[PDB]
Amino acid sequence: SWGYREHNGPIHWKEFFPIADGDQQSPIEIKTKEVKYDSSLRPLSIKYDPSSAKIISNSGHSFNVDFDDTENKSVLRGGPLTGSYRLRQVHLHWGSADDHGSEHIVDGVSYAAELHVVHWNSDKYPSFVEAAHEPDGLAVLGVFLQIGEPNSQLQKITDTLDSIKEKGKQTRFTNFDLLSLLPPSWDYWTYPGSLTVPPLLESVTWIVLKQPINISSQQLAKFRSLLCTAEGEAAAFLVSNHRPPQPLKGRKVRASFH
Ligand SMILES: NS(=O)(=O)c1c(F)c(F)c(S(=O)(=O)CCc2ccccc2)c(NCc2ccccc2)c1F
Ligand SMILES: [Zn+2]
Repeated sequence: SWGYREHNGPIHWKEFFPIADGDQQSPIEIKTKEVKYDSSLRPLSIKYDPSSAKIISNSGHSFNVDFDDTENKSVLRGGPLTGSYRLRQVHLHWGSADDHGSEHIVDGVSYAAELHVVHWNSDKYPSFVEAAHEPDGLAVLGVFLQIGEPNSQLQKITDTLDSIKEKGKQTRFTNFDLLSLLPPSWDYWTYPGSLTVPPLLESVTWIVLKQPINISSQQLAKFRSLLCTAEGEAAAFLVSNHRPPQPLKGRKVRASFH
């Protein structure tokens, strides 16, 4: 029963998930003056098939778009990764107001929201759930969202939100154009970290894109009408679902670009 309310939110997660105070926790603050370009990163390769998307659901902590994950039709390769990481899921973090809501923060700048694209190493591991317990098991792309003119590529998502208002609701979601949610430039920072939700496993290679995409205020507010509660339960709203940055504790952040 972890969440982002007073009693169950990020400050208390260490109570049930001791790795919360680990050495490779996410998200982080990126201090660009201390980041080093790395010419050894390969081009990032994103191959995504809209037909791989299957369902969207309200997990109680965000919406999750889940992808068919026994095929290599949608994979992330290149960059800092060895081998092929299979697309598993997309979800979004925001705050209760537009001025902050991202998980990563760049030279003290906090965007309105942050989209995460979760992939796992099917070249080494038998399932997403196994790969989540391995250091090179997961790769997550982060995209920032900044308040600006509305983004038409969010429509397929926002159109489904009334249907998944309560925790545990789901609805069919295919032919999703994920590629078009990414910004035009894919320059990124990368570092070793963790899931930003319980169980907070340290199995993620983060790839955080420098260029934000837009969202309007009116679009972002729709996400905050989702509930963190199930049907028949006193309603509570998911107005904020972002973890604060954790300390780098010795890790260094690399950049794809100079
Ligand atoms: N913030 S994040 O991008 O790190 C991330 C993930 F990488 C991730 F894989 C997930 S998850 O839905 O696949 C659940 C995490 C997990 C992984 C392996 C074993 C157990 C749990 C969520 N979170 C969305 C979510 C949270 C809770 C319940 C259902 C979905 C998630 F938020
Ligand atoms: Zn996330």
